[PDB]
Order: sequence, then C-alpha cells, then structure tokens
Amino acid sequence: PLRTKAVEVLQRNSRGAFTVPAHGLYPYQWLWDSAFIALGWTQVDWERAWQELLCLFDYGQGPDGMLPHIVFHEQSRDYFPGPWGREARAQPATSGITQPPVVATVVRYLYEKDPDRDRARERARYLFPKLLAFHRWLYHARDPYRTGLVVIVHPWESGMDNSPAWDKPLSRVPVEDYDRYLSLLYLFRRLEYDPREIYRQSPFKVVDVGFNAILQRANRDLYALAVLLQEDPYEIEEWIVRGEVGLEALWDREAGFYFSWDLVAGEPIAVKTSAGFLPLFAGTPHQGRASLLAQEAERWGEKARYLLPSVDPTSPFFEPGRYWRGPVWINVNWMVAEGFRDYGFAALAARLKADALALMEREGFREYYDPLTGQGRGGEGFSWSAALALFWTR
Amino acid sequence: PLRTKAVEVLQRNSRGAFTVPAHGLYPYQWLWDSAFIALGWTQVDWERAWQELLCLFDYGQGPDGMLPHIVFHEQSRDYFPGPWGREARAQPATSGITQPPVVATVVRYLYEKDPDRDRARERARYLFPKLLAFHRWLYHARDPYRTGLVVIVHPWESGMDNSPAWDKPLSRVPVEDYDRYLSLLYLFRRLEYDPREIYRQSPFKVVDVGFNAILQRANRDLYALAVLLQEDPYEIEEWIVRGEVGLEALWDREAGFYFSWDLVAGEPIAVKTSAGFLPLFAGTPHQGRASLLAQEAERWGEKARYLLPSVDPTSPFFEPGRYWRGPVWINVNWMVAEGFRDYGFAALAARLKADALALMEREGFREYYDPLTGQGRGGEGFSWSAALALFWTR
Amino acid sequence: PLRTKAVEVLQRNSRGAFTVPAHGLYPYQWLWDSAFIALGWTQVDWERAWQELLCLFDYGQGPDGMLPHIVFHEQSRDYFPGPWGREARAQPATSGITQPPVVATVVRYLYEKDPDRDRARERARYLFPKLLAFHRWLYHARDPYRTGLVVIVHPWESGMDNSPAWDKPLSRVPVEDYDRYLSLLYLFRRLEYDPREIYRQSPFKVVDVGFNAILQRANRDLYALAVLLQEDPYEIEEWIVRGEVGLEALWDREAGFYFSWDLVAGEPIAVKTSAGFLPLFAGTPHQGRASLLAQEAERWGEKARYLLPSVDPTSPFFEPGRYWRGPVWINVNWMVAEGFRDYGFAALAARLKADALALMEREGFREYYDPLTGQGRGGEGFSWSAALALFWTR
Ligand SMILES: OC[C@H]1O[C@H](O)[C@H](O)[C@@H](O)[C@@H]1O
Ligand SMILES: OC[C@H]1O[C@H](O)[C@H](O)[C@@H](O)[C@@H]1O
Ligand SMILES: OC[C@H]1O[C@H](O)[C@H](O)[C@@H](O)[C@@H]1O
Ligand SMILES: [Cl-]
Repeated sequence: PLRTKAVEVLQRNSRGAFTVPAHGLYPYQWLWDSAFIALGWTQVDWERAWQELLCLFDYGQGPDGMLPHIVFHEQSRDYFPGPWGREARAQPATSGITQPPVVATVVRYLYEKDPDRDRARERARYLFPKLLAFHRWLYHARDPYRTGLVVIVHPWESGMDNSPAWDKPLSRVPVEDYDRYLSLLYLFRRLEYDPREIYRQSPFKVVDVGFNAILQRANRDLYALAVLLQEDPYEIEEWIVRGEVGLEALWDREAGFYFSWDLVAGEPIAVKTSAGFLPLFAGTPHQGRASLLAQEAERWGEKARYLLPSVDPTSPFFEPGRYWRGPVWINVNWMVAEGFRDYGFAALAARLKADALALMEREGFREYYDPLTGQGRGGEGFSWSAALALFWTR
Repeated sequence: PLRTKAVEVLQRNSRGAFTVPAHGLYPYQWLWDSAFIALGWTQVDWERAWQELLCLFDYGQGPDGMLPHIVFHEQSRDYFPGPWGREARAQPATSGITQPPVVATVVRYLYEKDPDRDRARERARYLFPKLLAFHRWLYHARDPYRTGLVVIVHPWESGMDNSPAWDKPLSRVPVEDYDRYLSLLYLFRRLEYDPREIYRQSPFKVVDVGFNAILQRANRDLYALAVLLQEDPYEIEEWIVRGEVGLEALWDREAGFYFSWDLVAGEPIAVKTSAGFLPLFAGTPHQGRASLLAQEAERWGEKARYLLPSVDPTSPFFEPGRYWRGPVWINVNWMVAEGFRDYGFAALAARLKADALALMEREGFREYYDPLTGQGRGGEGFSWSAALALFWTR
Repeated sequence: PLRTKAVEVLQRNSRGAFTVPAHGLYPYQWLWDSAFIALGWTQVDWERAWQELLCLFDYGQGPDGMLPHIVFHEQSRDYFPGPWGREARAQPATSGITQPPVVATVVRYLYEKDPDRDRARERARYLFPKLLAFHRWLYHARDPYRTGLVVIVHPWESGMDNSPAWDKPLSRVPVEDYDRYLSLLYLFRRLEYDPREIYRQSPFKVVDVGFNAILQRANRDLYALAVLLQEDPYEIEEWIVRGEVGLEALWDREAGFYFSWDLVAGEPIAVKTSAGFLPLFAGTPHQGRASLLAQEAERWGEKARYLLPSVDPTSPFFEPGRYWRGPVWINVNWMVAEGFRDYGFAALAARLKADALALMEREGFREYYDPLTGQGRGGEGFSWSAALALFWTR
C-alpha cells in the first residue's frame, strides 16, 4: 500500500543525510525536492527529516547566503556532527542558480511538530540564521530595487523548467531550448557570477508568480519562527510588507488570473499555468479573488480527468504528457490544495488530494501524470511524490 | 447603434489631441474626463488615446507636479512632437485645483494593451515620472502629516460637485452655493496658492472617500507600471501601505458603509453616496465588507429602477434629477461594477453594466440619468459616457 | 426589565467618576471593566461615560504611559475639574501589571457619537495623547524587538485569569495557582519593575491572542481618532502594519484556529479558547479564515446550549462553571459578535447577542454563565454585563 511503498522509495533514494529525487540518479541533492522530501521523512524518522535540510545548508550554502538548486555531492553524507568547525572537510561543487524557496515553510513545520522539543529548538536555532541569509540573498541579488518581487534569471529556477510561460522570454536568449539554457549559464560564468551584472545583463529576467508566491509564504513562516525563537524579525517584516504588494500586483483582472511578468519585454506573460494558483498558498488574495481562482480550477476540471494540470487544458500550449506543459504534479497539487483549504474551498482541496492519491495508488510514485489518462510519466521512484503521499496522509 | 454613435461623439468633441467633455463647450480639457475618454479612444486609434493624456500632462502639469482639473487651452492642440524642449511654445492658463487621479490606472491599461509595444514603452516611460510627480504633489500638498489620506479643499475636487456629503462642510465657508465655491477660490489666491497655508487655513477640508479610493487604485497601478518598466517604486510603496490603512479607516461599522470625513468638524460625514462604493475599485475591503456593500447596493435597487444612484434613494437628500444628488452616472457605474466583479459579485457587476448600457441606448450619451425614469440629463454628447460605452463593450 | 435594571446596577456600583466591577467590592477601578462600562453609561449620561475614562487615566497612568489593571482608589472620585495641575492632589496606589487595551476603541465611539460636539472634541483631545502613551508603553515594554506582537508577563494581564491556555506556562513558574500568581508579582518587585529585566527574566511570557487582537483593534481606532483630530499618526501606523503581520501569524492552519504563543517554551499553545475568535474584532483575517472560525463557533454550539463558551466544549479542560474554563462571558460575546457581523456572519452575530441577552434576562447581571444550564455565576450586579446589555440594545 501507499505509505509503506512510499517509505521504500525514500529509503532506496537515501544517500545518508540527503535523498536523491528519483530512482537511477547520481548522488546529487536538489533544493526544492529536499524540502518536500523532509516532510515525508517526518512520517519515518524526525532526525532524518532534519538531517535532509541540515545537509542541504551545510554542504550547499555560500558565504553570501545563496542556496543552489543542486549540490553535487558525488557520495553519501553522514549526519551533521554538531559544532563541524574544528576539522577540515570537503565542500562539494554546486550549481550557480537557485530554486523555489519552500524551505522555511518546511522548517517551521519541523520545528512546531517535532515531539522532541529539545531537538526542535537546537535544529531550528541552527537553521534560522541560514534561512534568513538565504532570503536575504534572494532579495539583495534578485530584487536590488526593493520592489518586493524577485526575478529568476534562468527558467530552471522556477522549478517548472519548460513551463509554456517561459517560451517567449527564452526565445530572446542569444545562442533548441537546451542551447538557450546553456547559453544563459555561459553568460553567468562569463560575468563571474556577479549578481549586479547578471541582474543588469541577463537576457532572461522574469518575475515568476510561483517562485514569488512560495517565497512570500516562506517569509510569513520565517517570521513566525523568528517570533517563536525570540530572534529579531526586522528584515523579514520588510520582505513581508513589500511582498504582499508585489504578489498581488501580478493579478490580471481582465484574465481573472495571476501571471508571471517578463521584465525584459516589460509585459505580463499572458499564459495561465498551475503556478498562478500559488498565491493562495502565500495567503495574499482576498476571498473574491480566491473564488475566481476556484472557478477557474473547476473550469480546468471540465476538460481534464485529474486536477491540477500544469497548464490550462484549453491553452494552445497544453500537451498532456510533456513535463510542465499540461501534466499533473504532486507537489503543486499539494501546495494549491493547502491554499484552497485556507480560503474555505474544502471540496476543491479534497479533490486535489483525492486526485493526487489516486494517481499514486494506480501508477506508483512518478514525476508527473497525464491529466487525461492518468498515465505516470518521467522519473521512477520519484521522491517528492512519495514524500507528499506520506505527509498528506499523516 | 451604440459604438458607432459613441465614436461620432468623441470625434465631434475632439480638439486635436484633447477631447472636450460635452457638446457645446469651449475648447478646455478636464482631468478626470480625459482619463475616461482615453479609454474610449482605445477602440478607435491607440495613438489618439495616448495623445489625450500626453496633452493633459504636457500643457497641464506644473513644476511641482500638480495636475489641474481644467486646462484652459482656448484652441485645438497638435500631437506631442516628441523630445518639444527646443522651440518656444505657449503654456495655457489652468485651474488651481485638482480632480480624482484615475489617470495612472488608465495609463497602465494603455501600456499593457497597446498592440504596438515600442509605442507603449515610449509613451509609458515618458508619462511614468509625470504620474509619479502628480501622486507626489497630492501626498505632499494634501497629506502633509503622512496619514495615508489626502484632503480636498474644494467640493469640485471630488468630481462630485454638489454631492449631499459636502452640504454641511460647504455651509461653514464664509462669504447660494456658487458664492461659497467662489469664496474658496478667492481664499486660495489670497494665500498665493501656498499649499502649506491653504491646508492650514481652508474652511473646507474633507477626506473624500471617492478621491481617496481612486488614488489608492491608481497607486496600485502606478506600482505595477514601475515594476514592469524597471523604475524605482520606493515612493509608491509608501503611499500604498499608508493608503491601505487610511481608506479602510473610513468604514463605519454601525452604518455598514464608507463615509467621507470632515476634518474641519473632525467628524465622519454620515451621508451614503455612490462614492462610498469606490473602495471596491481600490481593492481594500475584505470580502465580508464587500458583501455588506453588495447588500446595500441591492437595497438601493429596491427603490431605483436603474443602478447606481449617486445617493441612497431613501436619503432625505435624494433628488432624482439633480447632478450628484441622486442621478446615475456612467463613470461611477463602471468603476463600481469593476470593483464588484473583482470581489466575485458577478451578477451585481453585470446589472450595473446592463443599466448603464440601456440608459445610453435609450437616451444617448448624457451626463447623468434619472434613476426612477431613466431620463437623460445634463450635458449632451457627453464624452465619458460615450467613451465608457466603447470601453465597456470592447 | 433589562435596561432599567442595568442602569440600577451601574448607579449602585458608581463611586462618583468610576464604577466598581460588581456588587460588594472595595472602591477600586479596573482597566478593561471601566472601558466596557463607559459604553453602558452612554445610555444614561454622556459626561458620566467620559468621566469613567478620564478617572482611569487621571489617577491610573504613570509618566511612562503605563495603565495598570487596578487603580486602588479607596474612595469615591469627583469629576475631572479641568486644567488639575494647579492644586496638590492624592495619587492612589495602582497594580504593577496591565490588562487588555480596549480603551481606544471605546474612546473613538464616545468621540464619534457624543451629541455634544464641543465636549467630544475637548475630551478626545485630552485623552488622545494619553492613549497614545499607553499603546507606546505596551509596545516599548512588551515588544522591545518590534515584532508587532506584545507579551503578557502574568496570566491576569489577559483578563482571562485561569484560561486553560495558561496552564502549562503557569506550571513553569518557580514558587496552587495563587502561589504562582504571587511569585510572579514578587519577581517583578524584586526586579524594581524594570521592563527590560522583567521581559528578559519573567518565567511567564506569552503572546496572548486576545490581548493582541484587542490591541490591534484599538490601534486601528486610535489611528482613526488621530486623523479626525488632525493629530500626528506616525507611531500608530507602525504598530498597525507590524500588528497585522503579527496577529495573522497566530493562525494555526492544521487546527483551523488562532492560538496564543508561549515564548518561554517557544511553542504555540494548542488550546482553543474564546480569545482565538477575537482577531475577527481586530479585522485581520481574510473571509475564508473568518468562515473557518464561523464553522468552529457553530460546532461549539452543537455541544453548548449558550454561545460562546470560553473554551471548546470538547476540550479536556472544559468545565461549565469555572470562570474562564468553559463559561460564557458577556464582554467576549459582544466583541466576537461585533467581529462576526463585520465579516458578514449576521446570523451567528445575532445568536451571540440573543444568547447574551437571554442569559441576562433570566439570571440578571452576573460575571459568567454556565453554557449548558445557563446558570449565572461569579460576581453579582456585574457591571460590564449590565453595561453591555445597555450598549448592545441601544
Ligand atoms: O527532480 C529534480 C528537478 O527535476 C526537474 O528539473 C523538475 O522540473 C524540477 O522541479 C526538480 O526540482
Ligand atoms: O465634465 C466636466 C466636469 O463637469 C462637472 O463639473 C462634473 O460634475 C465633473 O465630474 C466633470 O469632471
Ligand atoms: O472584574 C474585574 C476582573 O475580575 C476578574 O479578574 C476577571 O477575570 C477580569 O477579566 C476582570 O477584569
Ligand atoms: Cl477577504
């Protein structure tokens, strides 16, 4: 059954203190995957859940606070030995781009719910300044004008690599898509990874509604952690107040949806994707706006057997089997269901959960699912699917 | 039919680059009229739509950023010749008071929807600092204590000249109404139009819920324009955060409505007018509050054939034919319908539109309408009625 | 009948310019009682209503702005003689702890509704800086890190002395409950009432959702008073913006309720009390969240004859007759009904009122009521019950 088999997936993908995202992969750790995965481990071993994230920060984070989307461990890792600072160690290679910052929301959960309160305090106090340094890096590097919104400089940073929202922005990248993904990374290295220059010169510069909604939720949860731990919340309050203005600005009244914005073109990207629901998870809309989203989600359910497709099924870009261009994803079902529940849309949240769980019962733990047939696609033994099966049924 | 005849009205009232508010009038340009009118021109000629507003700013705006409610052109105007700065030109007389600042909301629309993206960028980048200087003037002159709310010092500044809300405040103006309107203007000139002295000494000093709701919506839209154009949003964020506190303060829980405030008396003005619905257009209430407004609007619909009367039909001040003391206005129907739609009140928004359109089909394009009989009143070939007929049916 | 008998209670408990909370008590004045009581006096004598609060501030408030929960008058007081500063007078003993700051909300009501506008202005201008100094003391003493949330250092400060929420926090206080209440006060005196040391060292340190919701409502109302009186709102705006973030942080999504937080343990206190409804009175939730509260209140109504019990009737701590551990309280019914009404929950607000009024018709004016039988309990001729009977039926 679901939970036992989900544990088996997590154990098979474990490399000591981190979990690979899927069967077959090299021993590398991914940023947002590890955050969702840690939620899974809470249903198995609380220390192991904490260790997932200690490992991400301990081996991943730079002196400027940046958290990379991949840590290239190339080996298994032991648990954090504690204050670490008194022996020499190896620092692995990492990527030079980031991913959606759901981590603070996870750490708040682990802190609040760990039945071992001494451990909870020790781990949260250790992680708190590291989280704070990561949010700080995001704002300082990616919102240097203090707009309240951060930019992504590479489509991979959205976590939604080939979202049809990125098609037009990607098309302007001078050197079919892989060539443009690689050209961006070549530009960043050519610019010595200088945040000021790359923000100035990147030919891809997008305010991603997903990344921002996730960051705003995380800001709220980081604030709560700061108050509970009696840490100073000064910087976090600023991000919250600006971010509330920023995220709501992305609502397009004529479309009745939230859009990502293309700052190179200076235009909203008029493509409705599952990311546009994520401000519900941030908690920024008013109820009328949430109700218009609920109506939209139900309309998508008129054309797809399983919610929530990654793009509007009536979009000319909708393709039922192609990664972020139509298929259902377990992590996004979970965030969006959480958001709908928060706004009182209990039946719609329940449907999102029931569809996620049915897909995993039928097909096992896969990366994404065809919304028309329910066919499992992509990676096998896909860790965040397994982890969220465990968490959602706790 | 409606749209062709609406175009004819706009063309007949055109004076090159600006549009007079109605048939028969001198070649003068009005501030809020021109903003609504520009929306109309989008259905005819996008450049002409932009030119309406370029003309308002180019001939209207002072070195301190102030936009006057009237620019006394006394002649037709040519399109903006571009960087203008290298030849001498004439600067017309203007009024010394302002009007509701809906302009930034219009400019955002023109920017986002112009099919010519090069033109959109050129025009919006040109107008952005001018808009910003106007909002700045409003706050610095009319909210010197940084409350988040601006005062009007003359009833005309509300755009709702004889609203029954102004009766008591107007009655204290030392020298029947025209005498008091003129005395205010004499005071302002006597004080050399010094904003600091006039704020201190004006015997008429009102926080108008309409003006403020319109300004708050415009602040939100100016923020979006700043982010899209990669302009610095620093000042605008301050106005938004303070303005959200300010506008919501105007809600009176016992009345279940938003009231303008009389700062000379230090009291809410307990008169329910159509302006009290406008915080929906600003997007500040929560849904419960929006629902109480929807209930009120429906209650007004029990006594008036056509929504939305400018005053509660059960008010002792309600008069079905007298300007802002009862009659229906197309611009306010439009803003309020927009607001209700945003809060999910689709049927009520639809009714507001259907009533506005029926009145214009039956009576043509008039300034205001009797809510009991539907009789057209006031100006003929009334431009914002024609313009919003075009915009609302786009 | 209710109103005449309520007046009789207030008159019998009057000691000149202040009202004792109940029949039989020494001539002492209580902070939150006097605020609710002043609302009662508006239905009898407006000057007497103002005098209640003038007396509280004039004899109660320190040079640092602190308002104590008890002023130990030991005698009756004459009305405020006006600018007071030119003769010597007696300054009574006061307690060294505070109570929920509902006062600014009351003063706003008295200001707006006094039919004597000259008196209203004189009294409100006199009280405004004193209110402002009290809110300032609260934030500076009890939120020295500028979180937006204040702590209580003694359970009595919540006004909900034996709320089951305080059980675990109280249990850590080194020296059955009275011994721990007294030990806290001994600590404070040992620390010379130094706010910095007591915040640092108190073994009881709780973010009370009730106190904070009441303070946030009061901040909003103090802002409105500042704007109406043309006072400077600078400090108040800061408290409002931070407080909106703080109060919403207390929502627990898994429980669907607002919890107080224990800052010594660093944990939410997972006990659902009537205080958790009070953010409705502050106006901070969105409607979805208000709807989840309405659902919870209705669920409590499935097990209790009378709403609103002070603790969830299904709580293991629920006891129908024991002070704040189950019984119905008139003041909390009133605040929560006010809040529900604001969010459009008209039937639920009406039920709260109908239950409060039925209990007082049947049992007279008592401190609290058994939610299962309706039996009156605690003090007799309980002033805030009488006062809110008068106010709620005005
Ligand atoms: O599984 C690791 C990564 O694989 C793919 O790139 C997914 O689109 C991305 O969201 C995920 O984080
Ligand atoms: O048409 C120009 C002006 O005419 C009247 O004064 C209207 O009340 C005002 O709103 C409008 O802007
Ligand atoms: O009546 C005076 C006081 O008595 C009790 O301590 C109540 O619990 C408290 O809320 C009240 O303020
Ligand atoms: Cl809401």
